[PDB]
Amino acid sequence: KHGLTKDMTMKYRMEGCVDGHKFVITGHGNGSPFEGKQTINLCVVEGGPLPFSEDILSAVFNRVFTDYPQGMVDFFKNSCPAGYTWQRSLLFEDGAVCTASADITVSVEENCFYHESKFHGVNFPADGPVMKKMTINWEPCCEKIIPVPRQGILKGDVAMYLLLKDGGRYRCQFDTVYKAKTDSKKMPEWHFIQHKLTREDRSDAKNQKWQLAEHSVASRSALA
Amino acid sequence: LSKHGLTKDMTMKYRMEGCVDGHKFVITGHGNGSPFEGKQTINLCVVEGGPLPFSEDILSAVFNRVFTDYPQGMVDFFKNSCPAGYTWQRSLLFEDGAVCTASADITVSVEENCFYHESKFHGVNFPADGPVMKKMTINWEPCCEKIIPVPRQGILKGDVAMYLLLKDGGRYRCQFDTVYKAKTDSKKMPEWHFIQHKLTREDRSDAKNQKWQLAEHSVASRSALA
Amino acid sequence: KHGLTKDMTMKYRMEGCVDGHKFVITGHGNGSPFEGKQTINLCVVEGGPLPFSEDILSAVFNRVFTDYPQGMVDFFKNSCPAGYTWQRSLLFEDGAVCTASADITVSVEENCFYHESKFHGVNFPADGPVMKKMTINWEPCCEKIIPVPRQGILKGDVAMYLLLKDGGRYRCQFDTVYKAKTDSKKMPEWHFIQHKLTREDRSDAKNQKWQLAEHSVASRSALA
Amino acid sequence: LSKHGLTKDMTMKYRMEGCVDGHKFVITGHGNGSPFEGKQTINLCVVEGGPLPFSEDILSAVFNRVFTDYPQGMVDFFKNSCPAGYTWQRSLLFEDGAVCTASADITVSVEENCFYHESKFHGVNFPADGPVMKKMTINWEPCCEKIIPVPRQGILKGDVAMYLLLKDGGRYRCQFDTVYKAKTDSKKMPEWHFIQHKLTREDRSDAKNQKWQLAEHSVASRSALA
Repeated sequence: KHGLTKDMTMKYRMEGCVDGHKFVITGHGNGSPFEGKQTINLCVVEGGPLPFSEDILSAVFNRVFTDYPQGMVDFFKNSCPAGYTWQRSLLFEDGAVCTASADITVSVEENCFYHESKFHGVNFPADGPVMKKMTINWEPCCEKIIPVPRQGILKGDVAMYLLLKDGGRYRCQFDTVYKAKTDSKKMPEWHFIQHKLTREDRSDAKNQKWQLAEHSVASRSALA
Repeated sequence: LSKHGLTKDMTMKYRMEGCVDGHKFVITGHGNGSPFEGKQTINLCVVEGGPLPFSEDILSAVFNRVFTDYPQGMVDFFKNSCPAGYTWQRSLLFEDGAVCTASADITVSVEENCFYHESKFHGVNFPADGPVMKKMTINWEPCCEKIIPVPRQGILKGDVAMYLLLKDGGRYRCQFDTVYKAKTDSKKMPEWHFIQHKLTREDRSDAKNQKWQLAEHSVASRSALA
Repeated sequence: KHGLTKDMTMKYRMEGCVDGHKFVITGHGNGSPFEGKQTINLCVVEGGPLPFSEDILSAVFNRVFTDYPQGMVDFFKNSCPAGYTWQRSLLFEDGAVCTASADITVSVEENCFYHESKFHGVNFPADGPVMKKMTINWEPCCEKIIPVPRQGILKGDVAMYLLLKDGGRYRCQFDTVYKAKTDSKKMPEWHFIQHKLTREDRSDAKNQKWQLAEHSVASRSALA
Repeated sequence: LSKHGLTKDMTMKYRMEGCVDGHKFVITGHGNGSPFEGKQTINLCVVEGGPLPFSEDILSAVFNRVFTDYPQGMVDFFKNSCPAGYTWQRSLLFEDGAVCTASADITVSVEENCFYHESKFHGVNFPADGPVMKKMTINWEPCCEKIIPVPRQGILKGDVAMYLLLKDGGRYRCQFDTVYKAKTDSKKMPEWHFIQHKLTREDRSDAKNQKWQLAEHSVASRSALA
């Protein structure tokens, strides 16, 4: 129901700019919304190769792909098929700052998600891990999701870590606001979503490209 | 297995010396709990400087990760450090610019089956019109703290964005960053993990003293994703 | 010299997005680079009226307009006529985050500045002063300017305040990186720039528009 | 005009109690300066807990805005509070996540022509490999602090992004946020303004004690733009 089926496809377009370097990424995906599982295949269409680590972009590419237990309000599935939008700041530990946003829609006819995104990054230091391309993946995490009932929005809060080639970690604070396109009659209570997001490089002579895989699962506090 | 010097049911004694915006105070107390269950109850009294002009909830998380239920198969850094115990240091950055520093030293007296917990707390710049100075805070919301090993140094770091829930139904955010150190060298270090916590306060003050009870339940876990 | 004259003109284009609301601003200006004085006339061409305070945008519209004392290296005038670029994060006290960047060029032939800018803002609270349009002006300030000699860039650091209708103030941290297009042989030592920037609303039935005026003056520490 | 209880040339005495990552210490000292010139020299000795395992520069700005040259025509909040004096509270957020809180109480003994300065300092989470624990800091760079009145409450707030300059020619940032309170009610409040500061340290330690001299020159100003 909700324009959703067990197995679905996705189409992506991101327009971005990081320290003045413009780029465009397009892509396609498949996954299973009720399992909170997705696979995403991206290609740098303009501005490639990227002079910064592509890992900074990965979490911009849809909380409809979350496994919500029975009994928990699913704000994101409830927003479908019209969809939902989000806005996020990324505050990195070395003073780099990004802003990101996206618009998610379901084409029922087509059993497809259309995802349009924007990304703006400033002040990545020249010899930092993003510009030296020393990143490998984000570490799995636990995001806290908070309702703001008076406004019909959710906020998310997670302290993320990007794992580095030498074994270190590079921290980034994510702060997100999530809004349905049509204000739903039901709001969840606060909860967690755990996430694991991985990148596999698929780049060839012609184009820079890669595959992301995500698994996300919502839960309540484990303490009675 | 006995080597930690711990038992199923134990007691604790507390002393805290603090200062929040120039107001000096001393808190003492006693507790009981079950360290392998990650459960404790703590009874505190303001023995100098009472009544406090700021919300006592800013203090609550100062009062012992030996009281965490660690699943088998995870390395328990804290109980591994017993009975000598461990120390920690924490920054608290509140959303309205207030800042606190806190530190503590935990030791086990095996003969008394009792923890000795000594702490220090300094806070600055709580706005006169905010929830701490207006005593509008009711409880910390239950949370999920990330714990990260620093194998180079044999310490752990913890990171958690905490929220105090307010009388009016609002929420007030505070970022905790903590460094956890054993008093002697862990042969073993954990992988990164989570600790979920739930910490509650019930006021027990009367005409003689400002007093309150805390209760904590804390449980460690790994990522739920394969 | 440097493609500069005492009296010059400017042309502006900004493409922006703040909490998903797209907009385009164009404009024209006149001022005097050596006096650090400029007047800027802006019009919201797409996306108007703006649903957020326009004051958040004002400091995106050129450090060529700084009065540098004799004896102090002028990184910005030295970059002319090719120009300079900059990237900035704006961290507001209520969790709102913006990223901004711009590209400045001098048309010598035309005695004109071409200024192209981008602005992305997320997470302005609905009942905050930006969305309630409770702002009047930025308070004059003192920015610290620091050289990074190994890289040929400058960083700037200023804690800004937006004055509110009720008499309050709303703080925003500015962190900027400034880069010449052609790496200059000379770098300044650290210094201050003081700035005063004002807005006058010029809006009519057809379009939202306003005028900015800036005066900026560089100095060294006043302590021997 | 005499009402402040100050004179052209005055002395000071200091005591600081502190703790940085569990290392306790006490510093005492003496000073001389000229409060209307905004100039002072301060001589400090580590009397308990020495030698310090962290850079003493993290402490320097703990040691009195009565020592500011205010131009005529500006309201001098600090000298207006004399001779009773004033108090302050400050957060120090360093760029590598270390956090300090500091507070002090300044009083004038008019009979001794001497300031009594009592302070407290708590710091946490300096990385073992950073410049503070490696003693790589040489001096704070001269700065420009914004001072803002809060007329509702009769306090001032100050805001300054400070940088410690390192042996290697690098720089290490620290955000200072301070609240300044007079001990009794200012009939008068300043408009917002700037204070430019220059604070220097020269080590004077020997085989017996860790000791150093600070010197400060601080001058208030208004915006330079019409």
